[PDB]
Amino acid sequence: GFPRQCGDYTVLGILTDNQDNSKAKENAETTLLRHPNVACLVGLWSQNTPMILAGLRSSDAIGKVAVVGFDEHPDTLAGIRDQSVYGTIVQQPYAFGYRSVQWLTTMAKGGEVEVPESGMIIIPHRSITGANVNEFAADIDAIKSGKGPILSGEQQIDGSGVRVAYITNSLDPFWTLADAGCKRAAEQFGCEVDVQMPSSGSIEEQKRFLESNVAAKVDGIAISPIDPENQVAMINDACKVTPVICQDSDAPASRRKFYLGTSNYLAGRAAGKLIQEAIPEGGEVMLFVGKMEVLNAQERSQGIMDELAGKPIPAILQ
Ligand SMILES: [Ca+2]
Repeated sequence: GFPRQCGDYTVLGILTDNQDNSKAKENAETTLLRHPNVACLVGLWSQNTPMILAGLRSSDAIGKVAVVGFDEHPDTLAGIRDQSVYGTIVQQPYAFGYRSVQWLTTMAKGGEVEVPESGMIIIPHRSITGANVNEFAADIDAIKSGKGPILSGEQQIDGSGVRVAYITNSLDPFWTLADAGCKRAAEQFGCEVDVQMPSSGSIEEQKRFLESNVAAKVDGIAISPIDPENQVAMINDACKVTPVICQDSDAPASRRKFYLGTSNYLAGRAAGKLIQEAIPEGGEVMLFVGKMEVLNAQERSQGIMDELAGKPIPAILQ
């Protein structure tokens, strides 16, 4: 129940808008009006921070309340640059593609990939603030012009003769950065990567990619399954002949070797840290999201509150 005391912070509630932009803006406006002491507004989904800023502008309150968000909507980055948004937490699709190619090429060459018993490798979020937002935009520019960073540093891997496949779940812009990551790793390691995108986002399209990769005898496959419960068989058939890993979305019931993805819970803890840096003295916090029935909204808000409360992480590391 709300309000909830989290250390020196009071989470007043989680306001839902069902992705209606004008309702998201209204929620921000009524929050400012009914809670004159509110200190930070937090947008849990990509659109919420732009509508928080819209509500602050209508209330003449830009800069009077701190703002923290998720993702890199252009209005969110503009707000970071003009200091009305303290920072935002973004995913790293480029590292999804790059590391998938890196780890599949390493296994194809006999090397080992350290994977925990959970079978999950967490690709780190990125925290963007006013202090590093120009470094972020420069990184994105470099990536788009085909000169993205070599995440593997000095580590040499001879991937010539290795052929791997990288299967997305759609033609979303998220996959354009991952595609650049695949091609940068392939150039770095000398391997060949087939980036395969299901144009209409159906499992039947992914099934034909999987069967083509088996017929081509690829050395490894990374896939973001569209409907994991109903793709266990087709993934297992590929696993019989070649290593399959999951990326971005997981099929934990299948024979896939491991999963790499984002931890929305740890992304929430990172946003909790941005809140703490935006208002070190504490105060009232309001969260905003489309709906709370979605898993990533539950994980992001729970991570925020656990971080503000200083909740100790029951963790395994070895
Ligand atoms: Ca600036």
